[PDB]
Amino acid sequence: SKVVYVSHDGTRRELDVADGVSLMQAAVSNGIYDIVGDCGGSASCATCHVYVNEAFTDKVPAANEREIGMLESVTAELKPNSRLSCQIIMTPELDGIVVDVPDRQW
Ligand code: FES
Repeated sequence: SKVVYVSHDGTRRELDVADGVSLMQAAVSNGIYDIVGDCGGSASCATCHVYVNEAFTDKVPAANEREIGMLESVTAELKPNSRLSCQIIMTPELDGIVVDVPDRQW
């Protein structure tokens, strides 16, 4: 399934992500270092922060308590559509989803 990562400078990168893989795993596995899973993907850091395109913000599963609490630690601006990419798990239903990588993760 397709996932589009948009850098701060507008650079777009499209990856084919398998079912069950998180957006953080796909990013780090394909050189999108601007996203770094410091904690390893267990919602214990905020370095995998991304902005889910408003066209998918209400499709993807809502953030749980752990994520909501960890989001307050993001270094970039915390927007309404801010999410931790390690919490977004790919499925065919998310094909075409677009996420913007923040200017910084620290
Ligand atoms: S990789 Fe640590 S919260 Fe996502």
